[PDB]
Amino acid sequence: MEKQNIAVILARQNLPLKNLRKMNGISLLGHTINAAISSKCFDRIIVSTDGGLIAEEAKNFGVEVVLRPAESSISGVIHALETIGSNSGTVTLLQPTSPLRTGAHIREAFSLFDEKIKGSVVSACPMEHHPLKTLLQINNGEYAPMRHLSDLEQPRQQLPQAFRPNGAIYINDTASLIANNCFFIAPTKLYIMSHQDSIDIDTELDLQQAENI
Amino acid sequence: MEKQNIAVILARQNSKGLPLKNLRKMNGISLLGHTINAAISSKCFDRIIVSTDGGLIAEEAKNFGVEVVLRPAASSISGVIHALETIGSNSGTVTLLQPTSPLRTGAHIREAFSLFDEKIKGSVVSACPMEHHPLKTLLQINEYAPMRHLSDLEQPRQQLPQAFRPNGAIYINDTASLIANNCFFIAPTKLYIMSHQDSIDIDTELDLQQAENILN
Repeated sequence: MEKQNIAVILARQNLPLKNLRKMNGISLLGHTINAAISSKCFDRIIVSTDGGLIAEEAKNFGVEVVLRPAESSISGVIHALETIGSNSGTVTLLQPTSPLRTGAHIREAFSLFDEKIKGSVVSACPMEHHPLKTLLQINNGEYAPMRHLSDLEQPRQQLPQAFRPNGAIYINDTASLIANNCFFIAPTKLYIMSHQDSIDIDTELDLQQAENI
Repeated sequence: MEKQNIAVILARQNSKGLPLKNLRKMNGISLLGHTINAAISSKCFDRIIVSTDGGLIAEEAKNFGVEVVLRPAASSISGVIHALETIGSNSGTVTLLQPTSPLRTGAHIREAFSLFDEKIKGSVVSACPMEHHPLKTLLQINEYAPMRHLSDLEQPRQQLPQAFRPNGAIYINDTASLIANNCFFIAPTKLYIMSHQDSIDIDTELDLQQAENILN
């Protein structure tokens, strides 16, 4: 079992036919497949779907397809890895819903992965509102500061830089992903992307916004 | 001295960013006016003070029949403290009401007030739900660390506590406490939940049109 760098693009059929909606003539799926290919980072690029329309689009792009029976992201990735029978090397989840995430973004993200430490590399963007400046509802009558009550009045500039995964990229050691059964594996490093490039396609406005960009 | 319920509206005239924002009209009434109206209608205050450094803001304030304190040409706390000292009140309650939250009404204030406890005297702060969950984040610790658990990063919305953030519209506090603590967030801070629309904060032209559109 020689190590292989695998890319997994989960793309379901059922936005109607969201993954096939086109942006400048290329489907959302095709855009992500193109980033994977151009990134030159993968030995194998697999598209896991549940519909021939997606599978057909995947094959047209010269990539492998893993069809899924009847029916969770980690389950899709685990399945895809078992289907191709890979349990060693790296595995990257690239969701079609991040059209602005390019081959270049992938290379930069991958260049941060540490083969020896094996922590996750997750693309993320800056948080408009700082997460320490929030409170959690215990119940209808109690809300606890995220951390210290004093933080709510601290300048964000004076607070730890905070980021949120944007969903475009999740790079992991394959053995560690299979073992922990999750995409975030300590020590996690983040690949920072602009909010513009982190656009998550969900509605029509999104498809309009991303294209314009 | 006798306890007093004070509303302090901090409104500078030369607004950094959107110029003369407080005097900026939103559907006929100035932004300052909307907040003063909320303060008036609330029927919760004994005194309503607009703190400012502009004669035009002061003029608008007086036209709505409220008090004015002129400030010299952690800065919010100092402004409220200055207003309190100016009217000579160090007892009762003090509420900061920013004119940048034109959709926070008198009813919102009234509702916010019913949560304040006179014994424990903790703060009452209006807040709105957070779009991106604060537990699904990481902070640079120079490495990156999860807000709480890495597992949290992979949790669906409704499997995490609901999160909220102060929206800036209301901050209610016991007066002696605010003065002793020199801050707005005090012990047993309770939140008064408001919707996103009602929480809109006016900082840009777009916000302005957005706030108007919402009222229309």
